[PDB]
Amino acid sequence: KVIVFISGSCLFGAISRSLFKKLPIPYTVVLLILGAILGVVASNVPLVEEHTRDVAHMDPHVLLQIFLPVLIFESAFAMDVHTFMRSFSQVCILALFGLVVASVLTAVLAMNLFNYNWNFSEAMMFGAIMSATDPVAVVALLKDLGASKQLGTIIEGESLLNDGCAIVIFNVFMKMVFFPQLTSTVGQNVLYFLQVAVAGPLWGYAVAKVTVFFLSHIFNDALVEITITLAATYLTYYIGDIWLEVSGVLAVVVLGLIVNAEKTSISPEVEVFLHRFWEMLAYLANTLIFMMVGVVVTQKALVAVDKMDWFYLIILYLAITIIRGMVISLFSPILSRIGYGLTWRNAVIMTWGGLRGAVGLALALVVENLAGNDVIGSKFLFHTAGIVVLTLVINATTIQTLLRILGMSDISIPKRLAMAGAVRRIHEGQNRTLNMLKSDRFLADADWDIATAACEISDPYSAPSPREFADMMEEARLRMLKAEKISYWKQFEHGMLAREALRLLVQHAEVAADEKDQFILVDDLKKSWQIKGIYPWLKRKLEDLISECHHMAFEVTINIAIVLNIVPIIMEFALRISNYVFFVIYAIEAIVKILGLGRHYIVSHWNKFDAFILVVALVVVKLFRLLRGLRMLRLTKALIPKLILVVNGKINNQLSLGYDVGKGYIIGEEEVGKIIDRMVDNKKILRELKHISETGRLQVVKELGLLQREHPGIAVSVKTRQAIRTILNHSRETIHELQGAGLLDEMEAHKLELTVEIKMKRLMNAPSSIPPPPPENLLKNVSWLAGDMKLIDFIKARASLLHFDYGEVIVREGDESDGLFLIVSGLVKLYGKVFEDYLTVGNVIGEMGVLTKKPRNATVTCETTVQVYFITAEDMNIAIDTFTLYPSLEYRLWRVVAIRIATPLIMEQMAFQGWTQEKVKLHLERGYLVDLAESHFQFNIDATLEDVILINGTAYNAHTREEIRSPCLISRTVHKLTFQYTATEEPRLFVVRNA
Amino acid sequence: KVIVFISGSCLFGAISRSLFKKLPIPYTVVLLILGAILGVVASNVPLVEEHTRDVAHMDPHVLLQIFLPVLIFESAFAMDVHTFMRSFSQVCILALFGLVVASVLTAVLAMNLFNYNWNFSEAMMFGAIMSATDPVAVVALLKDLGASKQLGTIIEGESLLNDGCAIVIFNVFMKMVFFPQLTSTVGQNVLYFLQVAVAGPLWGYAVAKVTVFFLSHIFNDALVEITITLAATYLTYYIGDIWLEVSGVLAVVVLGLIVNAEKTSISPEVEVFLHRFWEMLAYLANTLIFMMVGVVVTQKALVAVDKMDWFYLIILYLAITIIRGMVISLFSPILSRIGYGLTWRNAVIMTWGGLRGAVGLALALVVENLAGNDVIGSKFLFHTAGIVVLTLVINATTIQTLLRILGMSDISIPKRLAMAGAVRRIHEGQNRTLNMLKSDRFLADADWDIATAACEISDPYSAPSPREFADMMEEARLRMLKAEKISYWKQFEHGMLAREALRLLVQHAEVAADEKDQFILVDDLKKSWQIKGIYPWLKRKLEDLISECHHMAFEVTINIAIVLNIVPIIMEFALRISNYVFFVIYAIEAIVKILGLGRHYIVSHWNKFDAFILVVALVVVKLFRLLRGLRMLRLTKALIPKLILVVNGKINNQLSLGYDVGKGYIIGEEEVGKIIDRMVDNKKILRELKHISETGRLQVVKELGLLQREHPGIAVSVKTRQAIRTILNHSRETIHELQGAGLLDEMEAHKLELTVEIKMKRLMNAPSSIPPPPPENLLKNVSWLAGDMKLIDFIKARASLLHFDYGEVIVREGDESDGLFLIVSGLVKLYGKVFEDYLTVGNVIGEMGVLTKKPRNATVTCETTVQVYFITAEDMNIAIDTFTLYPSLEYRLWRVVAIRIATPLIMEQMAFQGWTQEKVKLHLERGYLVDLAESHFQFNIDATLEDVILINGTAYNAHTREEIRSPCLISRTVHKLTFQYTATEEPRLFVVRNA
Repeated sequence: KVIVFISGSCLFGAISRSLFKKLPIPYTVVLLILGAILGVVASNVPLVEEHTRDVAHMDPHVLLQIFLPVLIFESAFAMDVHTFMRSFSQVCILALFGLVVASVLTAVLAMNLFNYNWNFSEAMMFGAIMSATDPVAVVALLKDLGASKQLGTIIEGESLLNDGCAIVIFNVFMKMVFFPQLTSTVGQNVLYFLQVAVAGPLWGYAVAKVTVFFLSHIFNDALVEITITLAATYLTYYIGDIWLEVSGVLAVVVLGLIVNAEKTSISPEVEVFLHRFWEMLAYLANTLIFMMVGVVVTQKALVAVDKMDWFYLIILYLAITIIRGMVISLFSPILSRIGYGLTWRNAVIMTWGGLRGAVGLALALVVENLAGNDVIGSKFLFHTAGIVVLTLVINATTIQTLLRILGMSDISIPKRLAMAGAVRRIHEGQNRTLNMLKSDRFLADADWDIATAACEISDPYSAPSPREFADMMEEARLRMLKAEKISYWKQFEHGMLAREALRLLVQHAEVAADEKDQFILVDDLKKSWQIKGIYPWLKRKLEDLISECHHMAFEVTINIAIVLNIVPIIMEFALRISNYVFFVIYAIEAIVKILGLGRHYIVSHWNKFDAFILVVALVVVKLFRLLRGLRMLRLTKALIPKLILVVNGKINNQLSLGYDVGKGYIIGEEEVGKIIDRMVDNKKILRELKHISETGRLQVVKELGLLQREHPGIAVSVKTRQAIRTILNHSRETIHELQGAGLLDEMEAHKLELTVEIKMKRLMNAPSSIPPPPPENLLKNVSWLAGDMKLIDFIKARASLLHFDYGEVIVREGDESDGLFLIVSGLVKLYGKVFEDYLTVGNVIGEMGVLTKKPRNATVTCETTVQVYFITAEDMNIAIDTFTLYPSLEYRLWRVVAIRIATPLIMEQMAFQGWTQEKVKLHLERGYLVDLAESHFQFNIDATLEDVILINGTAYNAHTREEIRSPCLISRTVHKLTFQYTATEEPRLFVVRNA
Repeated sequence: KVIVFISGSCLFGAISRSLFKKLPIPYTVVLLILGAILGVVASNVPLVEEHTRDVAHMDPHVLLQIFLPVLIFESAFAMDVHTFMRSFSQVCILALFGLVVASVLTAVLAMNLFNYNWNFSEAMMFGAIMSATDPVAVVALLKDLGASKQLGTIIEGESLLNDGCAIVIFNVFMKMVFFPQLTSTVGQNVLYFLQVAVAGPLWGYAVAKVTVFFLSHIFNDALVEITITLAATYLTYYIGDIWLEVSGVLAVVVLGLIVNAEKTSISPEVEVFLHRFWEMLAYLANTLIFMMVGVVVTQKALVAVDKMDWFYLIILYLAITIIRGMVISLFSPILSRIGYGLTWRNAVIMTWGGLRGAVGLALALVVENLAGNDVIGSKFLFHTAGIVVLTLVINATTIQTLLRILGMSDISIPKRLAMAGAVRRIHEGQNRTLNMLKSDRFLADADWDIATAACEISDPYSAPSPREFADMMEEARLRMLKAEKISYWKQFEHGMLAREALRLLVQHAEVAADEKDQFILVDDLKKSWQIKGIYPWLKRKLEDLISECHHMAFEVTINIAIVLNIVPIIMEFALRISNYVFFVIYAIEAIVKILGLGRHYIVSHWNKFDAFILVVALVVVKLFRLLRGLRMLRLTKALIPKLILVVNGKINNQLSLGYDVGKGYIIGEEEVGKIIDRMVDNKKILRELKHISETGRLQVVKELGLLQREHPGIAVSVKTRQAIRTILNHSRETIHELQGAGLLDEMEAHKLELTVEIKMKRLMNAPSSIPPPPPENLLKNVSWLAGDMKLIDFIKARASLLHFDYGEVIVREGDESDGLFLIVSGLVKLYGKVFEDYLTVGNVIGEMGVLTKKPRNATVTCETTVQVYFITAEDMNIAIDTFTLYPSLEYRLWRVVAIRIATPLIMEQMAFQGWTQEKVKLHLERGYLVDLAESHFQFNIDATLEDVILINGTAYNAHTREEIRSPCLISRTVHKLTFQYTATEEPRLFVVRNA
């Protein structure tokens, strides 16, 4: 009865999809044609009719209740939400208003043109049933070509809103026409429509938040998440369908959008499996419904064949294209007025794009089957089948021509040269590997002609004067922006940036590239991270100011007692026992209030509210029983902490992105100067570019520091989160290196990987994002301070705390080095001889003045009320004299300042090409310095060391008698290093032994 | 009616699974207890009964038809087949015979003990329903501990055969007992049982091969094959259910096993999705069935509560454990007699392991609901519920104690020290990264106490004399075997070995380690690759000897005409038209035979068969109409090539593994000698170990070369396949390096990686595995020969071909260099002053005598009838003199010999640790040598070069007046290289410039 048709439909869909991949037309039109010829055969041969009747004439209710929600949820689950939510207002207003105007114009045109005796409800049904779309076919081509991501996102996100609101309009009008017994009074109808509008999406959002909350607490598991997510989706659909007739699909689409939004709380394997499963289900539904529409349109087309009917179909297709063009043109200036308008080229390609799909045919078969023995269903089905096959041929065939006529199909010259370079490098490497393989013992037998023929990759992208000064400046600007984009991509690949920050940086860089003589401004980035101050911040401040046997479990039990007491009154809003347990609960709350009175009753407002509620409880009968429930309001004093935590989480989510953007920009600017130092020629050009980059760096650093200063309760959390993520990433890299080296077996490596993944997932939702730091922990947390509690106590006894107001000056250039400084709260500016910098909490000032005892070379200007920790120089000297263990503290000072003074030198020499700041820092950290006292102030360079750098002292080469000042790198030319008894300038070296 | 119960079951399963992960007992027992209390509540409160009736009392047919096949197919799909198929006979005989003896003993015990008025049919139905197992809870723990993979594979593969035979026996005897109208005659019953035995699995194999053949021809797709595979599984089940009542599950399990076997023809994403989906479906079935058994056993336990019944249950559990132990003990010596026996410890842990699962309760509920209003169903359900809960408690709780009492739970000391070293390295690296992060500007604010504490990984494991000479020899042997295992793991990780070859090598290495004073023999490896000569080879030889307008579409159309002519006669085995089209086909075949007679009719046997068939066609009526179909035998002449291709594919599949094992061993032996040179101290020890390793090296190389010589038609294909795979892997590595460097955008990198994957998938099933190579292609295919067709033609004109028989000597040591030799066919041995070697096709001999014109240093002895190419030395000299382009041929000779002479020097000095031969060969390939003539025979070492090696000539240092012979590496100490006009010994250098 059923099995033959479904198996044949799956086979035919498989064949057509696998065979029309290269062809331009989509695979669906040939599916429709196969369904048509199957319908002809079933009309002729009775056995095919017997095997077709049970599924072609399907009960329309199961169609409208099963096939539609799967398709809508798939189209919801398909995309990303960030691009959608970033441009939600545009697509929402466009979809809604275009849909309603298309429906009404198509309806009135049907009245004016068809010469049928159709009432208004049928005409609105017609307009709403040919307004559904399916941009899948095109959006795939647009994403493949990659002309514009915003256009593809807009044309693909129009689909959901269009289909959902078309379904809703169809549902209300179908209930109006085919079920006449339903009352069409104004008040009930508007109440029902408002219910559809609000009760659907809110219910979907509620269940989405509930299931995300349950899902975030499941660790190292996969089978639980899949079943609970599928159950959540199905129960949302079932509840939505039980309460309302049509709001279920809206609840499902909003649930899908939200559960796709919170991607970080689901393991990647679970989400990729879920995407694949929903996609397979949708594809099966699509194939089966197209078979069904083909057979049912063939079996019922001989009763409505008419030449003027074909003329009506043709002019209807022309009319609907015209109407879509007209509404897009009408809304183009209004959409341009919002600051996020679209080009006319985008408008025309998007109105010619977009075409009918499976949704229209689903609703059409619903109409046809509900119509029964009438011509109205045949007219509906014939018209919609004609328009869908017509657009599936015409638009999906000529869309490539429309792309090629306009400038969208063109490929940028930089992308072409990138392709040429990449393919040349790939070809050269493959040729080199082939030459190497031809020299081996084992593989010389293989015939290399077929071998080389088999392996080949082609090109997918091809088959003095002031005017001279301006041209050189433009060339430098272009290469500047290219190098900055390269650094951004490299740093994203290594993994210190989130995807959103990289997308923002790339968009800003390409916008600056498109604009003439415009660099990357900071004002746009300032607006990017300056979303901190919004009405949520005012709400947080208000909530902070409203809030202020003593175990926490006491009030926890009070809250759960209130929760259980909710049930009897909410059932009332058995009587004798209910009153008795009410009396028992009243007595329990009375003794709880007595205990609270024993705790000095210091509560301000909740005490008054509890007193009022107790007065009500201890004290027209129906009204009193209805209004004796204000005790429900007592839970809000426990609901406030949850709200302040969630608003803190929100502000954390914003601040993390804003912080990452600044960090990526500052790293890129730091590296690109050393990039351009190897390239630039004109002195004025390099001076101007360096000045501009330094100005941007200073502005960004100062603004970010002030933003951190504004409220540290979130900056502390986000910085700790980033630090722990970095540590776990490097531990995972070390684990994989050990696995590749073979020293760790595969099972143990998998166990270690599992532990690391568990730690990272615990990180993903562990902190409350509000850790307050104390200053003494900051003093004891310094790198060289750590490792000796005795030295920590000595410093803490000998440290001093100073406080300064805005605009003051702490130390000036050339003054005597009174001691080492340690900033513990605030922000400060450091200006000294040309260069300028900004220092924040967690740094120290002036290690030269306490190690080399040289005069200061900077000036310190306070920017806010700063708290600083101060150690006198003589105390540092006596601490150096006291502690002389193997990890000597002064050795730690020299190591730290050596790293800080050697990283810029290495990056200037650019010795480690393709290395970020982190890798160079780690490589220099692996090294250690060795004392020259035990080696007679002579050092021999061996092959074990990789890089050597001298920090202080005068380097005397044993051979050739070369005198080298400090600090600078020494190459492999020097073989022996010699020093004498130079107490005035103590020599200091640094070596990096390789393995 | 249904939704509440299924949703609650899914919720309860998720909660119990997520909450009993740390607890030792499985979640299933608490699932059963929750079902039991739900049954109590449903018995008490009528509303719960109303919501339970529709699923608790489910129609037994849908249970037995839906729940069982999903579980069996999941258990089949879970395992890997290679370990199963490698030990298939053991598990097959054990499961079958243990099942039948368990059934019969349980039956006779039921008669002897229960004092029930049961017949033998019910008793052995009970025995079959108690023999089903579910070792998932035990196999998961055993794989977690990893004592023995063979034991886990055996105990987990016993499950499939045990369940399949149990369900078959249940089906047949349940149909006997509950449907008495079925005839129990001997002949029909044995025919039905034979049908169940054979027609199921062969049908499954047929559909598995068909679907694998369809799926191997689908490229770059991800949705078509998922639906194809699911439809294939469902249609196999449906056809199996139509034809036979029970063989469907056997068809399904064999289909799952085969489709899991051919893993390489399916994309990894699709297979992981399919695994996850089937696993989720099975888990849902398990949870629902345990809820259902709980509620039905609670609602129907008050009619069979009896103290002696509980006593019967207890002694039944004891009896079934005793019987399982007895059968395992009985079959232990017979299984030891096959050479693959098991220890008594494995036997006892496996008989105490294994426990009842979902299959038993499924069949139990089938019995219960088919019984109706009787006590027999209650007794069945009570007994099986009691035994399943009893074993899920006792065995799943005490299995860890059984592991800890025996020596299986112990951890090897080498694994403990490896874990300690890995965790120490991880901790050190994490500490270093933390120290680096504490020095940054941005992240100094984060409170490091909560940071470090969070990210911490802990060891998950712990919480003169001859006797001296023997001890050092044993220590050296253990170090050698550890290093060989390390090299095998590293080479597998880089990717020149298949998984199976690595598994074989690791097993052989650990077996040699366990055995005292035993190294890795070659006889076992010889037997490993010596599976070439089996009855498949004899069949291939027989098929080769039987087989010998001419366009091939003519015979293709003849074949399809025969295929279409199959249908009318097979429908006969409308009449007038059938006879007329038979006459038309006869006339067409007659003119085809006339054309064949025009082609000299040289066919030996098929001509006679065609003549006989034509005589039959041109010529008791029923017998003639039945026997006029022998024309169907004409297709075998076209079926033979397909069978010879498939047997060639089989021998290719064997030889690829046999070749990979040898290649891995040879690389390991090449590397272990060098790395043991850095550890050994005693001269006699190193001499003996080097001699043994060299003996194994020589034996393996000679044997592999002879194996290649045996039939080149497969060796050519496998070597070309390996070469193309290597080239594609290095191209993908270069693509990913470009993506990491940022020079290629992510879209284009994805496109290139997709093209690479397409090429790999085309490789996976492209070749026919029989490419024959010509010798002139071997001459023109040499590395330095290529690049000049003029030089190729000059060589081909001037080359000579020589042929030699076995045992002859071509050249001897110390003779004048007559010229260069090029081996093109055969195998030769090279012995010269101590070292010995074997050479095969595609190599050349003696570049010294043609470059340096020095006397030969080797002796060449033929091992078979060899064809060789010979070029006279004077012709090589005149070819050098003729061609003096920038890529000079003599420069190519020097480059090739420099690589071949510099790689062993790099290995001996061991400069680049952690690299295999491939990486060092690639690194040396990038380098290029520079002529000293244009640089006044003096060279300056700069920082661009990475490593320099001198091949020929005397190295004169400008400084310190140092003389260096050749060939040896020069360190960074030397800065300037000098040479004079030395015509007798031409200086030759080689440098590797870094980037």
